[PDB]
This record gives sequence, C-alpha cells and structure tokens, in this order.
Amino acid sequence: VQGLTEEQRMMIRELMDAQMKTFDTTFSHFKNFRLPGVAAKWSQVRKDLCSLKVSLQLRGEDGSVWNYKPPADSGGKEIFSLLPHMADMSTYMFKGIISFAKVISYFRDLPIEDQISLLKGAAFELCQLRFNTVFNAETGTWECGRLSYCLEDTAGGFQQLLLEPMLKFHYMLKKLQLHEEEYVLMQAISLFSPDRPGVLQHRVVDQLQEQFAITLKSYIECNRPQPAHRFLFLKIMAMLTELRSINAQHTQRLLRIQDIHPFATPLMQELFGITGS
Ligand SMILES: C[C@]12CC[C@@H]3c4ccc(O)cc4CC[C@H]3[C@@H]1CC[C@@H]2O
Ligand SMILES: ClC1=C(Cl)[C@]2(Cl)[C@@H]3[C@@H](Cl)[C@@H]4O[C@@H]4[C@@H]3[C@@]1(Cl)C2(Cl)Cl
Repeated sequence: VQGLTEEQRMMIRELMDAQMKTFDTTFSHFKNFRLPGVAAKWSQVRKDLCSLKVSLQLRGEDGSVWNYKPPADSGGKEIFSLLPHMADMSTYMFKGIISFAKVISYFRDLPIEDQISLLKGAAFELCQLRFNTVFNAETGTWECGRLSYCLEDTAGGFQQLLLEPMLKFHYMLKKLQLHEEEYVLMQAISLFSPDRPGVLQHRVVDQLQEQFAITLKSYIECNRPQPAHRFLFLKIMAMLTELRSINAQHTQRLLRIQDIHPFATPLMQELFGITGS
C-alpha cells in the first residue's frame, strides 16, 4: 500500500496513470506495418545486423498464423529484410513514449526545448523498458499481442545469446520480477536524466530525477522485505546505467546501417538527429 509520503504516492499514481493511458499492451492499434517481402562499412553493418536474429509470427483474429524465418547472411541485401518492419514497430513504440511523457506534469512543466532534448535522449531506453514487460524469458519471445518476436535458437544456446548486451539486459531485467510501479519509475528516471545532449534546465531535471529515484528506493523499502530483493534499488540503478550504454551502442549501429541502407522513419530521423539533407 504505502510507507511513502503523499507526494511520493501521488508521483507514482501520475506515472502509473500515464502508463495506463499510453501503453497499448495488446498492440491493438499497431497496423499498416511493412513486412519482409514475399566498403569496410558493410563488414561492420553485417556484424551489426546479425547481432539480433528473430523469427516473426502473426496470429490472425480468425485463428490463422503467419510465420517468418529470416535468411542467413549470404553476402547481400537480404540482411535488410526486417528493417522496414522493425522501423514501423519502433515508430509505434516511440509514439507511445512521447504520449507518456506529454501527460506527465513534471514533464509538461519543462521548457519545450528540454522536452525535445529529454525525449531524443531517452526514447530508446523507455522503449526497451516497455518491451521488457512483454518479454517472455522462458520462450525467448517478445509477446506483442498478435505479433511475436522469437529469438532464433542458435549454436551456443541461451548463454551465447546473453553475450549480446541487449539480450543480456532483457533476461537480467526480467529476472528481477519488477512491479508495474517499478518499471514506470525506471522510465521516469531514464526520461529525467539531466545530462542528455542539449538540456538547459540541468538543475531542475536533476532534482526531478532524484525525487523519482528516492520514490523508487522508498517504494522498494516499504513493499519488498524479502532477502531476494536486497540491493534491488541498486541493481535497478545499475541496469539503467547499462541501458544508457546499450542506447549509445545501438544509436551507432543505427547510424551506420542508415548510412548505407536508409530505412529510418521520419519520427526516427527526428529523434536521432537526421535533418533530411
Ligand atoms: C538492433 C539493431 C541496431 C539498432 C536498430 C534500431 C535502432 C533504433 C530503432 O528505433 C529501430 C531499430 C531497428 C533496427 C535495429 C538493428 C537490428 C539489428 C541491430 O543489432
Ligand atoms: Cl532490439 C529489438 C528489436 Cl529488433 C525488437 Cl523486434 C524491437 C525493435 Cl522494433 C526496437 O529495437 C526495439 C525492440 C527489440 Cl528489444 C525487439 Cl527484440 Cl522487441
């Protein structure tokens, strides 16, 4: 129930309300998305693209199932086949994240230039945090309603996958068995990083972030006494630091792939600083 102040409990209520209003957990309104059709840069792009191999499944409302197994790298443009779809899913998630931020009072009250700077800085991280809540660790599958993204069983097993930092993050974060309140506090802490590029109100954003972190620390103290949740707050704060690193890494991968194979949606260009010229 509580153990927090009035301000902390209202802070959680507003974040949970924003999450409820802007997170389409069944992905019902993700429609009209593209599907894979029926010189030293490339070597790096090829290494970037095969770091995440997923099969894709569509369950029809009628009960039909479409299933897609991707191709192995044969030395050409077939490794780009899932990029338009993933760009459309990313764009759909980004829209939910932007709406999430905009209905938060602490975010509305910041200058619009800081809003844009914080969203540009954190949108990828909040997308990852939401994707973890639909991640099934036992089946290696992100269950997005009628869409499923299954990690391709590969030599090395579920331990070679954990070498990919994005996949280790999702498995490790899932192992913590966080509450909805803790996930949405992680989103706030990430969205309120005072040191994003181009932030002006460093002091205000830092004070807001510290309050979201203290609320999280206090929430864990009051509602998780079990020995398994010892240092849970510090584990969460270390995963947020890792997520920031994965954010920087995946931003470089994106810019390299985009350099030789353009695929970013207009909203992705806006968030990752691509002007169109
Ligand atoms: C995850 C990868 C880097 C990050 C890329 C990205 C990065 C941001 C984004 O909004 C969408 C996508 C889809 C393609 C992703 C890539 C597919 C393989 C590569 O590892
Ligand atoms: Cl890395 C990755 C891919 Cl690719 C998927 Cl399909 C999705 C794309 Cl649309 C966007 O990068 C985020 C997630 C995440 Cl984590 C999953 Cl696996 Cl859900």
